[PDB]
Amino acid sequence: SYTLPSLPYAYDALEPHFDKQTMEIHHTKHHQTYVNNANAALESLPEFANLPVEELITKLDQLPADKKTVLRNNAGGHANHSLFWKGLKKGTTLQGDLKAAIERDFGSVDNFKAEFEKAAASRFGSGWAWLVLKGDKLAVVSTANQDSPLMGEAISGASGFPIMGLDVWEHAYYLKFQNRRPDYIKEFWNVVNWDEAAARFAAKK
Amino acid sequence: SYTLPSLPYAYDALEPHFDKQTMEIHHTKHHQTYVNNANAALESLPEFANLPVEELITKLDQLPADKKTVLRNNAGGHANHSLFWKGLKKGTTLQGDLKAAIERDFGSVDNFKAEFEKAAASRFGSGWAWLVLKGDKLAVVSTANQDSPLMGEAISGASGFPIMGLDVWEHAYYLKFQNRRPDYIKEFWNVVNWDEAAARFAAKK
Ligand SMILES: [Mn+2]
Ligand SMILES: [Mn+2]
Repeated sequence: SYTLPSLPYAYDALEPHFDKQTMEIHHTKHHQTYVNNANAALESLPEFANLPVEELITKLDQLPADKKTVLRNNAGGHANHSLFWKGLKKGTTLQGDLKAAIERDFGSVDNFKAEFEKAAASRFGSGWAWLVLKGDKLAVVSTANQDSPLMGEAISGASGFPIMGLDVWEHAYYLKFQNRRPDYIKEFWNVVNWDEAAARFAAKK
Repeated sequence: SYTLPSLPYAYDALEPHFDKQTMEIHHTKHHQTYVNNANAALESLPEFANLPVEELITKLDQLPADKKTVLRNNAGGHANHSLFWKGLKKGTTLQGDLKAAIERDFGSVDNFKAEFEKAAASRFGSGWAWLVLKGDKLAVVSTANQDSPLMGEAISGASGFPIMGLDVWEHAYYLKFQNRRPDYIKEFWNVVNWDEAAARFAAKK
């Protein structure tokens, strides 16, 4: 069965950038609910119930048609938030191979940040902004709702291995930022965990 | 040229049910942005800028490819929010006819409420729940993002003339209700404008 993962830090660990009230609600209510809904949907499907969630979401086309959507949404949500929590940490520095890759692919760190900010800002409605690796190269893309690039292009409109991502559902920012998503996106730069992104970049799948 | 309509009441006129902080931000920031972005996109389309917004979103398939998404989203947003403001008011009572296409399609007020709450709660990500008039037949439907049943099935997954509707984008309910959308949905019952809904049940068109 899926379970809500413990966070790697306290709910106030990302202050003063992401707010503690949101962190706590986002984890204990939003994320918990994706877990609960996915488990409920997987009760009747013992062949799928047991796989890591990162695997289940690559196999959505194999599910019964009447289970496709509920698991796309909820196993997607469980996958994405699990990555998100581990992908946030204060005090990290972009450096090494990842940094060199960003500069190579976007020309500069500032162009990369610009391109991610725009992708994050223009995702209309609920969704995610991602840094993804595919074919030796970095790119920035966004997905709808809880879709992940790991689900493939047919389903998500995106593809590749996520290196890092930012939740742009309004629940992730409305308490402190209201409508000002670009402010929330700039604050992300203060808390994106570059050590974990590097580790994913080395691993590459 | 679209004009942001003024609200039919003060920001606090829906208290204690819908919060005044949200009424103000929702109108002066979110609605303002939709108007702006539809207006900007319509500047090169004097052919279409003349139509009422509610007629424009019926014609999305007649726009020039690179215009369809921007106007779907933003003309949809302007249309939906304009209806939303007029469709909110305290102190009204469902009665009279607005009960006359129901129980060949619903069977009681409480049944209809239960169907409406289902659609509102089940809408995954951003969108809207609607009471629509489909020829002869009320029905409950929901749409994604700023889609409207007025855009048709092919585009919105929905159809019918909107009688009334609830905004379930998180911005509409987060500051007061956070993740508790069902508590927000319960409150909508206390502010849904049955007089305006009844009047529309007359706009049949
Ligand atoms: Mn989230
Ligand atoms: Mn809204």
